[PDB]
Amino acid sequence: SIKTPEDIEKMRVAGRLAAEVLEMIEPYVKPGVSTGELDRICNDYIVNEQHAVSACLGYHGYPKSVCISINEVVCHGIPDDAKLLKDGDIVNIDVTVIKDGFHGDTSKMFIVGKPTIMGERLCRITQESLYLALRMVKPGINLREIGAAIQKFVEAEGFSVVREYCGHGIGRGFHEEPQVLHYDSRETNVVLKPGMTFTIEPMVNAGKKEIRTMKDGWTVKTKDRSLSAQYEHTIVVTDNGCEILTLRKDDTIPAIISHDE
Ligand SMILES: [Mn+2]
Ligand SMILES: [Mn+2]
Ligand code: NA
Repeated sequence: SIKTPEDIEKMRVAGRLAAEVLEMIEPYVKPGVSTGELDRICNDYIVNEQHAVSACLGYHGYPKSVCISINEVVCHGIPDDAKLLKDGDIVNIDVTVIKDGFHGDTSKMFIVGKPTIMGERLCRITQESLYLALRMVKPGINLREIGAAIQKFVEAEGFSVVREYCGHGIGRGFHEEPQVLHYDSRETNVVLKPGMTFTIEPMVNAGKKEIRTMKDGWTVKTKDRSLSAQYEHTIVVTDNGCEILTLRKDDTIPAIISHDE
């Protein structure tokens, strides 16, 4: 799927909105706030201000507008009014918006209250793994290299990479081809071409890689109950690199990454 100059522009709009939801919610992510209220804030904003729609809601029956995962929760945490954030917590807020027919998908970690050493480190190393992978993207390279480089980096830090979930192609469809694994796999055989749009979203655990799913059909936790973090960005392969469509002001990497010169 090679997006056209116009479709790419739409992806920029959808990606920007997704990223802006994360920038907007930051001030609300504090101790004592419930994940349920954070969700309502994000939804009212997406609908009433961005004039877009959450792609998560209803997707395979997902009940909320955004996914919020805390500490040992790996992904797909469901916003709840009874779940309050507290100091030391590391929280992922996963956002997916649909606008003008195109999707914008992204997520980041938030450290609540006073940070713990492992909390700050895990999140930091996880973002560094995403950035390292991003700096690699450019026409010609094979997706298998990006996944191999992520796993290599993360494991040398003494952490592990989650296997059950992966990045994905994205466009008029929420999840399109190809699959973007965050570890080395002999199945990956894709040569990036300019115009391609997909996501990179590594999930990293402080302990072992195994993840156990809960009895609600969604919530995934680490088997050993160790902390797990994830960061996600949607990108578009440019002629000499890539462009991050969901870049935020707090990101410390440039929107456009060039390689030719
Ligand atoms: Mn995604
Ligand atoms: Mn996502
Ligand atoms: Na987590």
